[PDB]
Amino acid sequence: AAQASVVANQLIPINTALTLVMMRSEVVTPVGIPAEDIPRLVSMQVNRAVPLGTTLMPDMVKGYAA
Repeated sequence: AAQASVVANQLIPINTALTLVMMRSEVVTPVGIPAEDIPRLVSMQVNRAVPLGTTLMPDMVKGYAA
């Protein structure tokens, strides 16, 4: 039910390091990376362009292991 995931708050370009303005949290389905992990994701890079409103999934972040 209400487990929130990290959702792109703006288009995140390929190979760009994540900053806090890029990530909001929302209850979406399917469930992506948990909102609690946003501190962890800061400065990690995405391996693909992530369009606005996309749920960030573990396989989109280089080096992410939960």
